[PDB]
Amino acid sequence: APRLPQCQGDDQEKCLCNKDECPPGQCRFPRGDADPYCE
Repeated sequence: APRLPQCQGDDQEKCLCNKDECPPGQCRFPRGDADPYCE
């Protein structure tokens, strides 16, 4: 499992989407009480 930073919102490099190892761009952030999903 690679050592990845935490995602922000449509990223430059590979990062954790909530707790999911996800490629740059595809980490999506839904509103309210919904957790960040890897697309």
